[PDB]
Amino acid sequence: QAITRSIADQARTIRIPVHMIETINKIVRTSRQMLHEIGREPTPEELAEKLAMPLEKVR
DNA sequence: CGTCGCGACTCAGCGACTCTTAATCGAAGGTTAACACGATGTTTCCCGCCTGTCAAGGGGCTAAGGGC
Repeated sequence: QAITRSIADQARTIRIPVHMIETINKIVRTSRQMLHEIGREPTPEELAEKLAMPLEKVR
C-alpha cells in the first residue's frame, strides 16, 4: 500500500493523483485482458463502458 | 664482530576526462489488491454595478437667404 501510494505520485514527473493512477491501472488492466481474451485492441470509447464509467472521463 | 629490532624509502598498484569543426529527418516502449467519509477544489446561474448603444426631446451656435 505504501509503494502503490508513493509510486502513483513520484513516477510520472507530474504527480498524478493516487486515484487517477489506480484508474489508469484499471484501464490498462482491462485493455490487457481484452487483448488476451476478446482479441484486438478495443477502442477508447469502448473502455469507458467496459468499466461502467462516464464515456468522456475515459477519453 | 655478525645480525636483527626498528624505522623510512621510493616503487609499483589502484581509481579517472575527451573524442574536431557545420551538416543528412521527428517522434519514440513498459508496471497492473479494494473501499470510505471528509476537506478540497470545479463548474453553472444569478443577480450587482457598470459598462455602451442608439434613439427621443430640447437648446445654442453657426450660417444662409431675404428685405430696406
